[PDB]
Amino acid sequence: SLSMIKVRLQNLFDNDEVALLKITCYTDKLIHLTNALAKAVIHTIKLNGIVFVHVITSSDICPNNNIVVKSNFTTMPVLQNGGYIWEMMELTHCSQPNGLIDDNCEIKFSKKLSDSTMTNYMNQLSELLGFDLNP
Ligand SMILES: [Cl-]
Ligand SMILES: [Cl-]
Repeated sequence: SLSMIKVRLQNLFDNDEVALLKITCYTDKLIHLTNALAKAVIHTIKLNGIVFVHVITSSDICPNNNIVVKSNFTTMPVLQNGGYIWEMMELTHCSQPNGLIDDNCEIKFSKKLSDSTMTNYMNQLSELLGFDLNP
């Protein structure tokens, strides 16, 4: 009853920096996870061993954080402490969802903010980076 997804990512401020996000969830929740990620901005925070992955989605259903059974975040190179925003380059559904995964990050789902200050921030950032964060 478990499914596994891996998402390949590249840093919008430095395309040489890449990351892999692996998530396991119950198969009946998989559709909510993929729909959420399809309409999502990916923002991460790192302070030493503590890593937070923010999935900020414009999907109709923003899933509950409890749909994640395990999550792993690995980067190349190893990143300095700080905050990051990522482009999703690839999404893969994996055979053998029960395989080993080192649980080393916390996933936080939230809804995109309709507030005009945040909208203006996301639109100007989109123009700076040449990538539409608010399509
Ligand atoms: Cl949707
Ligand atoms: Cl602003």
